[PDB]
Amino acid sequence: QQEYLNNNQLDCDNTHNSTYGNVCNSVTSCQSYLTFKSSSPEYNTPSSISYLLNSTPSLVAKSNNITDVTPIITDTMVTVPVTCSCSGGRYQHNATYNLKKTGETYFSIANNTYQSLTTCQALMAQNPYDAKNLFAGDDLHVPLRCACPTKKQSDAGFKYLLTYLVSQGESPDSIAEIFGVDTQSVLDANELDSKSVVFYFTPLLVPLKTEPPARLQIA
Ligand SMILES: CC(=O)N[C@@H]1[C@@H](O)[C@H](O[C@@H]2O[C@H](CO)[C@@H](O[C@@H]3O[C@H](CO)[C@@H](O[C@@H]4O[C@H](CO)[C@@H](O[C@@H]5O[C@H](CO)[C@@H](O[C@@H]6O[C@H](CO)[C@@H](O[C@@H]7O[C@H](CO)[C@@H](O[C@@H]8O[C@H](CO)[C@@H](O)[C@H](O)[C@H]8NC(C)=O)[C@H](O)[C@H]7NC(C)=O)[C@H](O)[C@H]6NC(C)=O)[C@H](O)[C@H]5NC(C)=O)[C@H](O)[C@H]4NC(C)=O)[C@H](O)[C@H]3NC(C)=O)[C@H](O)[C@H]2NC(C)=O)[C@@H](CO)O[C@H]1O
Ligand SMILES: *[C@@H]1O[C@H](CO)[C@@H](O[C@@H]2O[C@H](CO)[C@@H](O[C@@H]3O[C@H](CO)[C@@H](O)[C@H](O)[C@@H]3O)[C@H](O)[C@H]2NC(C)=O)[C@H](O)[C@H]1NC(C)=O
Ligand SMILES: *[C@@H]1O[C@H](CO[C@@H]2O[C@@H](C)[C@@H](O)[C@@H](O)[C@@H]2O)[C@@H](O[C@@H]2O[C@H](CO)[C@@H](O)[C@H](O)[C@H]2NC(C)=O)[C@H](O)[C@H]1NC(C)=O
Ligand SMILES: *[C@@H]1O[C@H](CO)[C@@H](O[C@@H]2O[C@H](CO)[C@@H](O)[C@H](O)[C@H]2NC(C)=O)[C@H](O)[C@H]1NC(C)=O
Ligand SMILES: *[C@@H]1O[C@H](CO)[C@@H](O[C@@H]2O[C@H](CO)[C@@H](O)[C@H](O)[C@H]2NC(C)=O)[C@H](O)[C@H]1NC(C)=O
Repeated sequence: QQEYLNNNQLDCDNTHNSTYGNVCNSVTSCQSYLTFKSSSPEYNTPSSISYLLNSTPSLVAKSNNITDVTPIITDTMVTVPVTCSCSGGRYQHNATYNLKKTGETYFSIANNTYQSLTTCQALMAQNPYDAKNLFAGDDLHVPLRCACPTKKQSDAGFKYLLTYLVSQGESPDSIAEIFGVDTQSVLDANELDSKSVVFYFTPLLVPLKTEPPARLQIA
């Protein structure tokens, strides 16, 4: 189980424990998965998606049953296999990002470009620049949110945890349907309960008993 972000990442003055990333409460490394909505014209191929998220064009390719140069239709959610490793007491997958234009912010990079796969808190915590002091050409360490299954999750038969990008209209029940798991199991992984509220544009952990489906459909 990991703590749920609970929209604490939309206010870059918030300092909650969860905004700095998932907590290293299990094995030191593991295979994990991210999700990412294809965006044209900059991030709609395996090369550019894996360049942004620091994966590999063929892992993206095999994970979605496409070729490593297949253009992905805009707004399609694709799975991105990434190595998750403990770092300073946090689970993360290290990636790098050059600011393309002066005017981008830690929040715009976190919520817009990376689609809430990281937080401005984690970006600020792991980069030297002050928030109001960013210029085109600055090179940022990007800690992407991932986690490794706990011994309790591994005992229940979960091999991977997946970071899911929640869209408007979904529920822990409809998301768990995509991956064929108990709606409960999704609530455990994010330390939620039956009455808990799940916001869109906020990443959610999904425990997987097998590899994710090649094509995620209705979200
Ligand atoms: C039948 C049934 O029951 N079904 C169930 C379903 O209903 C259920 O589905 C759920 O239903 C829920 C109920 O409807 C629903 O909940 C709602 O969810 C909404 C979406 O999350 C949510 O709306 C939220 O609300 C929040 C809270 O208020 C809002 O948050 C605010 O957002 C603002 C922007 O939008 C934020 O602001 C920005 O802040 C950042 C950082 O602080 C700031 O960035 C800085 O900017 C400055 C200025 O520019 C930068 O400075 C510049 O820097 C550059 C670069 O160097 C310099 O060059 C430059 O000079 C310099 N300028 C200057 C002047 O100096 C600086 O760098 C930046 N800093 C950094 C670090 O980057 C921005 O500027 C700010 N922007 C602005 C415009 O001000 C603000 O912080 C933030 N507030 C807080 C407190 O966080 C959200 O916006 C809002 N979002 C939207 C989209 O509306 C609702 O509130 C929820 N409602 C309720 C009731 O809870 C669920 O979503 C829904 N889920 C789903 C999946 O649908 C399901 C699930 O349970 O279950 C079914 O069963
Ligand atoms: C978090 O990032 C999301 C996107 O990842 C931001 O949501 C996007 O917000 C804009 C406007 O705020 C939405 O529309 C845009 O503006 C106009 C009006 O619709 C339109 O002409 C443009 O094409 C553009 O889409 C946009 O649809 C919306 N994206 C999604 C997926 O809903 C969001 O503002 C960011 N911030 C927060 C605090 O959530
Ligand atoms: C941030 O949280 C971690 C662990 O996450 C939480 O831990 C529990 C307190 C509970 O809220 C769980 O649901 C969360 O997952 C904190 O580390 C733990 O600290 C406690 C208390 O000292 C200790 O018993 C645990 O063994 C620690 N676990 C781990 C994995 O380190 C951590 O201290 C918090 N950090 C900050 C800065 O708030
Ligand atoms: C992607 O999707 C499925 C496996 O998930 C494969 O579907 C086959 O598609 C070919 C045409 O490309 C058909 O001739 C086969 O009959 C299909 N088989 C089934 C069982 O549906 C497909 O091969 C995969 N890979 C691609 C398109 O490269
Ligand atoms: C992932 O990146 C972080 C930084 O974003 C690395 O953490 C640094 O680790 C070195 C030694 O390994 C320390 O001297 C630095 O102070 C650390 N910085 C921060 C901000 O934590 C981490 O090592 C990287 N992990 C991997 C696996 O590459």
